[PDB]
Amino acid sequence: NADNSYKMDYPEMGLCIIINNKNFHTDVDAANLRETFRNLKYEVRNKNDLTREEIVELMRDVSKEDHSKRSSFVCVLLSHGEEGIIFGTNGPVDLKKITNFFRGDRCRSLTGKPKLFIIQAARKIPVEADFLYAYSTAPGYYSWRNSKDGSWFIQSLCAMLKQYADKLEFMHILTRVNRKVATEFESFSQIPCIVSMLTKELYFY
Amino acid sequence: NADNSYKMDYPEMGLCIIINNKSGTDVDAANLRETFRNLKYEVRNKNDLTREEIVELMRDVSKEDHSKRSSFVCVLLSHGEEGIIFGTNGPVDLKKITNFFRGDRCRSLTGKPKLFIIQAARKIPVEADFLYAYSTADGSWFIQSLCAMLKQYADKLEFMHILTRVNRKVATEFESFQIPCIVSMLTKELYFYH
Repeated sequence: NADNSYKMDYPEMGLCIIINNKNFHTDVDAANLRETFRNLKYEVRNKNDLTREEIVELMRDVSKEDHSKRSSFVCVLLSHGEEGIIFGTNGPVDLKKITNFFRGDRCRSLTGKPKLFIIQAARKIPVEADFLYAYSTAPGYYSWRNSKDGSWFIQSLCAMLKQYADKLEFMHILTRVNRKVATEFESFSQIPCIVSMLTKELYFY
Repeated sequence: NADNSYKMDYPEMGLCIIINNKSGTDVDAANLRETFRNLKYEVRNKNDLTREEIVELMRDVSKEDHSKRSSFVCVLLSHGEEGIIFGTNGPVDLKKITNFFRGDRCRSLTGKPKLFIIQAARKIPVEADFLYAYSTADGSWFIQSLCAMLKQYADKLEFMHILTRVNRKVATEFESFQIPCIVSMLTKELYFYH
């Protein structure tokens, strides 16, 4: 039975990289994300208004670190754009380019460990083991620009994590977020999307 | 409480359309028939459909009455490159197929899980209550593992968990020597029992 769950009792839970290019034209998404993941014992680092190069450079430098004592890795991306799902301040960012830094062979320190990419975008996925993507294309129903504007996906994701991190498995949490966001948009009448290549269960306790 | 898992106690489990396009795929097909039949699905079997015929099939099915059915399953077995769904004469786009089963277009399947098992031997429609189990490659690893996992764990494990073990099993066989891709817009837990 222990074989079916990811080992999450390493000395550290892992890093949580939050990138906020939403404001680039205190943030309610970034603040809620930080507090949520800090309560999960993640080392949270916040970034703001990064160019495409700066993001790639950041993700590379992160992959060169020693995650030997870390349980997992989390990256949260907030940005706007037209083509693709992640964006720098200049333009679109190749997701294949980023995830390659963390492939099982490229980053031995994260091999067999879950790599979580949370993505909020506003107006090609890499299939590698132990990777998970939870992305949204619609942040809210009206405006998502300044630091006071909230992303429905992100805010509900934090809420579900606050309530169910010590009970539900991660996919079940994401499913409840799917339902939460779907119900929110339905009240005013675009659902999030879970892309999972995980090989085990993810429990945060 | 029960409101967080899909209602699966309708008179019928639902349709399970198995599409076999172009030996190893024959074993997979027979395996899928037995597996879904034991889960009390109504299994319909197609062979060597053109891309036009696949679209027509999904259109006809989406125009049926699914009021008494809990879910919908479609398994596609085909080969080729530059696509994930192949007719015997070209690639098919999911956007065409899945949009017949949109929650606002197929009202008898609204809020009910719509599963697509795609096996492609060698463009994501984001809609609520859809799930895509996608793989690229007797019988094949992905289908053999999927069926064996369903047979063993349908009474206990929820679909995502079952699929997760399939990923592990397939990835391990690669190690001993690519991994399936799960795309979920499900809003509830899927248990094949009730």
